Amino acid sequence: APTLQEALDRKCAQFGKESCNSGLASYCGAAIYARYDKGNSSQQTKEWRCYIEKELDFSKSGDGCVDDCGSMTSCRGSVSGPSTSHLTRPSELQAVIDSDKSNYCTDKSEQQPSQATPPPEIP
Repeated sequence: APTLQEALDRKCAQFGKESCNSGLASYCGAAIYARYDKGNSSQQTKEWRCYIEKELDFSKSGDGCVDDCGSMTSCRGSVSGPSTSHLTRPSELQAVIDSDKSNYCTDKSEQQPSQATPPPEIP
């Protein structure tokens, strides 16, 4: 993974497609992503879970990702309705965040790099 959030997607590939390996048709050949968002209806409140693209909504801005450092950054892909094809491993996602932060972490170059990078403060 090039960035910390993708190491999450990678963590996600290890749980998600693990379920796929167990027979879960959903993750089977699916694109699974790490999204700190809501799960199933009864499984609300955002926690790091593994959501296959099936379950995310890219019409939702994913203010539940993590940037290169473990801070929740904004990137399109978030649970619109109750997510079914998902794995709540918030301990494990935030773990590779914590861990792979050694593989990617900036001193907060302002999360969500949409180019330009204008200083959000006037001295």
